[PDB]
Amino acid sequence: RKPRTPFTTAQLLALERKFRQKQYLSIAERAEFSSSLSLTETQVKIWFQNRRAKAKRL
DNA sequence: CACTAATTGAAGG
DNA sequence: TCCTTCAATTAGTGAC
Repeated sequence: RKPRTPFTTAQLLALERKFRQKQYLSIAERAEFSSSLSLTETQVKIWFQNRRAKAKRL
């Protein structure tokens, strides 16, 4: 498997507000956004995926 | 347990 | 036959 990534409180604030701006990223956006935070595209993809789930639960 | 990152796996492209 | 999405699942950390 793979260890949980400990996102920073700052990465997490960015991810949250990016998600507040739009809950989906296009590929280019994601490529850009992940580089901006120094996280892998997969990390961001999965964080958005998981957050969309949480947001559906609520 | 709550929360959340990661896995898996189907349906759609 | 790579990749997205969602649904469900698995599992790490951490409160109670």
